Amino acid sequence: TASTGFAELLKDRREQVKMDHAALASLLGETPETVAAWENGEGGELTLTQLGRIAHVLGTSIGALTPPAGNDLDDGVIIQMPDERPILKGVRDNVDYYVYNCLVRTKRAPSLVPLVVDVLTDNPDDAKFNSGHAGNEFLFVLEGEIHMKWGDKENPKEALLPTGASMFVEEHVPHAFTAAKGTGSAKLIAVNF
Amino acid sequence: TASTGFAELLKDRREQVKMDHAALASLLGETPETVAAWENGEGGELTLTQLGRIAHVLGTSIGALTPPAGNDLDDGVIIQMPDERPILKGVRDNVDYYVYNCLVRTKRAPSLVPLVVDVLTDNPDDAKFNSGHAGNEFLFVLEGEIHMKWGDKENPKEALLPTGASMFVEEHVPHAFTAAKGTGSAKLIAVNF
Amino acid sequence: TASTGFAELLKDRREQVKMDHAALASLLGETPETVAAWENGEGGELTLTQLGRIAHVLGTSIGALTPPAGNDLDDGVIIQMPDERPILKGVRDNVDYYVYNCLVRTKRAPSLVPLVVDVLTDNPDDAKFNSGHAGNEFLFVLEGEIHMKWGDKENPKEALLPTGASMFVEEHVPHAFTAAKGTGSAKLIAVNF
Amino acid sequence: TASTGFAELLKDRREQVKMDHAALASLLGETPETVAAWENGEGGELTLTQLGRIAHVLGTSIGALTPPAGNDLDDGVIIQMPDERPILKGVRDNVDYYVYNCLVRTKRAPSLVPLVVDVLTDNPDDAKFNSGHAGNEFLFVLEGEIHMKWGDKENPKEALLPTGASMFVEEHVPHAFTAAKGTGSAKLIAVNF
Ligand SMILES: C[C@@H](O)CP(=O)(O)O
Ligand SMILES: C[C@@H](O)CP(=O)(O)O
Ligand SMILES: C[C@@H](O)CP(=O)(O)O
Ligand SMILES: C[C@@H](O)CP(=O)(O)O
Repeated sequence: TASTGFAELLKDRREQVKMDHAALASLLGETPETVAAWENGEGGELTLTQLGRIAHVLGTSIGALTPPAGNDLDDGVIIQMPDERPILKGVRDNVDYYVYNCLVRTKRAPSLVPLVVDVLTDNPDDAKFNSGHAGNEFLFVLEGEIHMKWGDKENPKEALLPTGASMFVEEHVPHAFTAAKGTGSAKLIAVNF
Repeated sequence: TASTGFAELLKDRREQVKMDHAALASLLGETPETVAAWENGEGGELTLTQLGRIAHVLGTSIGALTPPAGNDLDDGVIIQMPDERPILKGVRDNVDYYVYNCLVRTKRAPSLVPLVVDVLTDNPDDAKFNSGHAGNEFLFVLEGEIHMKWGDKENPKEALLPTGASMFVEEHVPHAFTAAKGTGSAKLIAVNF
Repeated sequence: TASTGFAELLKDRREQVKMDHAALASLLGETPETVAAWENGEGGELTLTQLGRIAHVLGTSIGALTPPAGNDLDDGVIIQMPDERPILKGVRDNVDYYVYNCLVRTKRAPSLVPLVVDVLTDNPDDAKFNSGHAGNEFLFVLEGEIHMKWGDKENPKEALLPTGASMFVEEHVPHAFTAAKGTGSAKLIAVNF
Repeated sequence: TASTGFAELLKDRREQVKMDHAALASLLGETPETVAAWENGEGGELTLTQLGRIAHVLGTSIGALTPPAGNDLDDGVIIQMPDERPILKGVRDNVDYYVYNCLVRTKRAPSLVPLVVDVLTDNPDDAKFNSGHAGNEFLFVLEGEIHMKWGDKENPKEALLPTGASMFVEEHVPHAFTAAKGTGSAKLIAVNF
C-alpha cells in the first residue's frame, strides 16, 4: 500500500501534465512498459534517488507522488496507557537535563507530539537553551515549580511557574526549563503541534 | 487598527481585481470619495451587512478584507497562572457534568483551546455524549480513573483510563466521559487544536 | 447572509472557548440578551470595530467569525461573454500603459483574476515596473511581440517573447511589459491565481 | 538532492518524536549506525517501501520526509517558446478529440498546468465527457466557437461560447468541448491551477 498509493498518484500526475507511458519513459530513459509497471503496483523497489528523478521529470515532488501516512485510529480514537510510554533520556553537555515520556501520537496528526517531561536540574544558572523548534508548543506545569527561560540565551526573559501554570511558546522561539532554584525537580506536560 | 487593516486590505483587493474608486463606488452605490475614505481609515463604522456587500462586489469574503487576529505574545510566549483561569460550569440535562478550567490561549493559535476539565459524574450509564466537534483533541488523565465513550451514542465504544492515560479524539467524533463507576470523580487535561 | 453566517460562527466560537452568553457579554460590556440576539441573526448592524473587538475577545479574527464569500457558480461553472467584460485604463507617470479586460471571476476562487491586457507602449527604455504582487501569475502572449522585464527595476533581466510564448512569474517579483520596440502594441492574457 | 533533503528531514523528525538513533533503528530492524548513515545523506538507495515503513514508524508520511520539488525559476521567472511546447494527442473511443499543447510549468507551482487545446471534433451529440478532475480550471476560447458541456453526462448543461469567452470550472466537475456544430474545429486555452 506504500507501493499502491504511488501506483495511482503516479498515474494521476502523468495524466495531469498530459503525458503517456511512452512520453514519460522517454524523459526518464525507461521502457514504456517499465512505467506501466509502476502504475500497476510494481513501483515498490524504486530507490529514493530514482523517485527524486521521477518527481523531477513530472515537475512535482516525491511527496506529491506518495500516499499520506495511513490512518491508525479505532473509530476516531487512540489510547495509550501509562506503562507503554516511550522513554528518552535527554542529556545536554553530559548533563541529565530532561527525560521524555512520550505520550500518544497519531498518523492523522503527524505534528501532534504530546510529552510528559521530567525536568531534572534545579539550577537556573545552568539552564540549557535549544535553538527553538518548528511548531507551537503548549506547556502545563504538572508538578513542582518550573523556572522557564526564553528568547536570547545571553540575555533571556524569565518566569517562575507554579504547579498548574500554562504556557504557549511560538514556534522557533528558544527556551529552557529547570526546577525552581534548589527545589530539586519539576514535571511538565509539553504538547507540540 | 481593526479599521486600518481594512483600509489596506480593501485597497489591495480593489486594485487586485483592477478597479478604481469610481468603478467600485458604482457597484456599491456610493460616491467615489466615500470609498477613498474607507481606504484611508474611516471604514470603522461600516456595518456587518455593509461589509457583506463590499466583500460581495469585490467577489471575495469579509474575512479576506479584514486583518488577522493581532499578536498577543511577549517575545513568543504567554503565561497564565492557576488562579486566573476562566471557569465555566457545564450542565447537561440539568446535571453538573463537567467544569471547564480554561487554560492559556493565544490569538497566534486561535484553534488552541487548552482545558482542565473536572469530570463530576461517576455513573457511566448516564454519560452524555456531545455531537462531536471540529478540531482534533488530545486528552490526558490528570487524576482519578476516567470512563470514556466515543462513536454512536446508542452502541458506543468504551475505555477505562487510569491516571496518566493519554488519548486522541479525531474531529467530529462524538464522545463522553465520567469518573470510573462509583469512584466519585476524575480530572482531565483536554487540548483542542 | 453575513448576519446569519456570523450568527452561526459566533455561537460556535463562544462554545469553543467555553464561554456562555454571560461570560462573553461581560468582556464586551454588553448584556447576555444582546449576545444571544447576535447569535440569533440580529448582528447585522454591528460596526467593523465592534466586530474587531468581539473577535479579539474571542481570541480570534473577524474572518473566522464571518461566512465564506459564497457560491456564484452554475452547477460548477461560471461563464462570461467578450462584450460583458470590465475595463480599466492603467496609467503610470501620466501615460496609458495598459488596458485591463477583466475575464471571468468567482467567489469560489477569489484569488483567481484572469485578464486580457493590452500592452499600449512600445518603448522598452520607458518600461514601468510594478512592485511585484501577491500570488503567482501565468501569462500568454496573445498578439504582437512582447518585451518583458522582471526583477530589479534598476537592473532587470529581459526577454523578447513571440506570440504564443508562455511565462510564469512567482509572487512579489516585480515585472513590466511593452510591445517589442517600435512594434506599436502587443497583447497578453494574464492569470493571477 | 533527494538523499540530502531526506537526510535533513529524517533527522528533524526523529528528534521531533524524541527518538535517538538506537530507538528508531530498533523499530526498523536496523542498526543505529545505519540510521546515522541515512541522516548523513547515505539513504539514496532506500526503496519506496522501506521509506514507507520508516515514515510509518515515525508516525508520518513519506512526503514529510522528502524535499520540495525544487526551484527551476530564473530570478522568479520561467519562459517557454511556442516551438518548444510538448504535445499529446487525446483520443476517446478511438477518435482524436483534443491535441494538448503544453505551456510553461514549474516546480514552484506543480498544480499549475496551462495548455492550448485544439478541439478537434465539431459534433456536440458525440461529445466525450471527462470525469471531472482535481483542481479548478480557467478557460479562454482562443479561436472558433466552442460548444461546452458540463455536469451530468447523461443530462449536461450547455453553452455556445464565442471567441473571447472565459469560463471557470470548479474541481471534480465533469465537462466536454467540441467546436460549434459543423464549424469543424475550435481552440481553447485551459489553465489548471
Ligand atoms: C519542554 C520542552 O519543550 C523543552 P525542549 O524539548 O523543546 O528543549
Ligand atoms: C473532555 C471534553 O472534550 C469533553 P466535551 O467538551 O468535548 O464534550
Ligand atoms: C501583465 C500584468 O501582470 C502587469 P501588472 O498588472 O502586474 O503590473
Ligand atoms: C479543456 C480540457 O480541460 C478538457 P479535459 O482535459 O479536462 O478533459
